[PDB]
Amino acid sequence: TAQYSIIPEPSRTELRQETAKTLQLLSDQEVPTLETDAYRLTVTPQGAHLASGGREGRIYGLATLRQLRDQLAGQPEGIPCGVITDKPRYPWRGLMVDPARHFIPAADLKKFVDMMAYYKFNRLHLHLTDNQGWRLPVPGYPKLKSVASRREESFGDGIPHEGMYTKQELKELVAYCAARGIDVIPEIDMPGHNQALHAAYPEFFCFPKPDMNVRTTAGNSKELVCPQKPEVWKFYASVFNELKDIFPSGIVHLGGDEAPTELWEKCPLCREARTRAAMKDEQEQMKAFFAKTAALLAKNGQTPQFWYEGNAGIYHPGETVYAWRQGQALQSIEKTKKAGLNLIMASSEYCYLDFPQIQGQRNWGWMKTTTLQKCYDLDPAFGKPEKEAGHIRGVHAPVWAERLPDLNHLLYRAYPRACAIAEAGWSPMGVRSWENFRRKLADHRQFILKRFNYDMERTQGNEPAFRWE
Ligand SMILES: CC(=O)N[C@@H]1[C@@H](O)[C@H](O)[C@@H](CO)O[C@H]1O
Ligand SMILES: [Zn+2]
Repeated sequence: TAQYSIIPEPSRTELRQETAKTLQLLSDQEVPTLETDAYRLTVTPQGAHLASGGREGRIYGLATLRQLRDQLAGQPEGIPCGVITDKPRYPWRGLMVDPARHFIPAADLKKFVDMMAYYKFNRLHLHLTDNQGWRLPVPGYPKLKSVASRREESFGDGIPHEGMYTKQELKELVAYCAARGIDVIPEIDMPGHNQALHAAYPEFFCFPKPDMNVRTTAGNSKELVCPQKPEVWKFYASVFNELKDIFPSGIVHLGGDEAPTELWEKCPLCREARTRAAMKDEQEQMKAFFAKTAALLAKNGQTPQFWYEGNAGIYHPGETVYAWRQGQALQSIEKTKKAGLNLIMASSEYCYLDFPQIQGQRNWGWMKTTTLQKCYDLDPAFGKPEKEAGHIRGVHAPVWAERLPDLNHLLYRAYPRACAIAEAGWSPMGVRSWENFRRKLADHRQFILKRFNYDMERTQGNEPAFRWE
């Protein structure tokens, strides 16, 4: 029967037995009887009444009101009256874009931000640096622009790809997201994922190779910055100061996935440094490296985030890690609870949106299929109650862009599974069901077509064409 098609599903909906043909905002109050992230929207035959506990809840309420107006535009007979009392299950609901692999122009970022805000996402994670490119401008290091932001091709396509954001563009993005209720989280991978950095500044590395080029294929790089060189730390101080000036969130994602340490083992500087500090192997050196980086961030008033590694030992209680490996989600939950860490659920089994969403679509020889229903199966706590898994801050979906060269491909792979991620991050389990979500997404096809002029229809053969083989 008559109901709302709001994604994510509100925490409480009470429908009433008459129809409203107008959603004109008649009242808009800030009330202390709601949490700062909660709202109450009342639909009456005369219009809508919005109450919110704060600016964040008001932004969420306006998103819900937009979805209601999009529904009303398609139902000339009107939508049901009622009362929506809403607040999120988790305070962290994030998407990650990967401009390092493929640069994303500022206007495409604005469109992406608008779409994710329509679904009450509040975290935007920028994977700014990797082997295939460096997108963060740092004063005093212009080769990052002239070398590390340009690559000759991508997987042998013979087409150069390049791009780097300006400080002004990044501050514009920050203000844009803030106006839409989204905090921006930069990621600067270290000490690895630095082939582009090595192409730009080989003297930062244990074995400088002047012929090093920015990587044009996937895979791992053995090139780690040398922790013994003072210019490395001067450079990272400069990077962190730029991040402090640009991104007010004060959160810096350092990557932190297990790096191959063969070159550290061979490095004469690092060899004598390990001997001098009585370090047994290169994992103690990695611990010392991350301790130094964390001290630097803390002196700047910044806080680190990591891709979780169970037996890394580089973490301090209170810090935040991401669960990402296939089938390690519950183990990561329990390990972080033991170690006093906070956890963000980004498990590749449910949250990696670079994987094909329909079986048979391009998998590039390794990607498994993550359907929309599979995605919606995601419970970030994995059956545990909030009183038992209170250290879980929320959900995070990465859209890795090795094979996503423009916004069209990016949005094709990101949606509509990002809607499922949003509902998993926002809606309590009591109001979640695959049937309701499927109905609502069927309506949201037209909602998105009307509001963003974007086509969310997904068939096996309607994915935009690629240039690779
Ligand atoms: C920390 C880490 O290893 N992240 C990788 C990322 O570099 C890669 O682009 C993606 C491909 O799906 O897989 C992730 O696991
Ligand atoms: Zn070294």
